[PDB]
Amino acid sequence: ANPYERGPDPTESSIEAVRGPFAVAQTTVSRLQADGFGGGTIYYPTDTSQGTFGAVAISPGFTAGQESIAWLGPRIASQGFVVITIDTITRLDQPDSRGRQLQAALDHLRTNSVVRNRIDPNRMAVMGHAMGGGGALSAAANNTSLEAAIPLQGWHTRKNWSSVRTPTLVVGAQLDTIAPVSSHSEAFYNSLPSDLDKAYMELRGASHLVSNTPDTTTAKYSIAWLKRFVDDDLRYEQFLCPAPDDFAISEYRSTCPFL
Ligand SMILES: [Mg+2]
Repeated sequence: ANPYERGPDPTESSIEAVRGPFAVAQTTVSRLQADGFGGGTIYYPTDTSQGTFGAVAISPGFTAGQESIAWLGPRIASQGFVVITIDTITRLDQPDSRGRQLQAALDHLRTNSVVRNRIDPNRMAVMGHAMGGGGALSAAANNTSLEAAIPLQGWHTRKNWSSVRTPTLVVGAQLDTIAPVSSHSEAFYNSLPSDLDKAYMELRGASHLVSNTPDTTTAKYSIAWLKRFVDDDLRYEQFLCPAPDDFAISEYRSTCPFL
């Protein structure tokens, strides 16, 4: 019996839902209260009766604020996660810095009075959009204990991610002209270790800014990935292996079976 399983058995509809089975509450971390990042919003399940939850930190991209990623916070948290959407120290911070700030945001959750008793501090993940996705890769590349990483239209000057030991879902936008997949997302997938649990999901017809408003394909497979690897929840492998056949996906490849 997997002690980290939360919520009822999933369906495609349940992972597409704008809100999952867990009611969510939120608390704000001010910039003055945030050591090593720019503040943020923490979304968490109020129901404690099934146990503690894994934690996820999400970074926006260059010049962007929390607003651009906020919709991910409650949508993911309501599936059974404590999720912090961050602001960065400055709007101009580059990817390695954003990765360090993602780690700082996770470290913050460990002692946050509102959520300390709701998180399993051993089970943590990182996500981000654009330079924030490069940040998520960098955070994993500097911390092999992270359980999942999800760069969304990630941008980074570093193309070699052989240091990453964290299961990673690389989400590309087919028509991205800012972080084009051929030189960013797909290059990242290809240099992640060949034996890592990993996947590349390309969003058909999508531009760079697909992640800045609700996108059901992004949410449903981000949720499945976090469930599968932050919770070791084998009930979600069905959505990842074999490749999704959604029309909204133009390309997909993975190191399935994860088991
Ligand atoms: Mg289908």
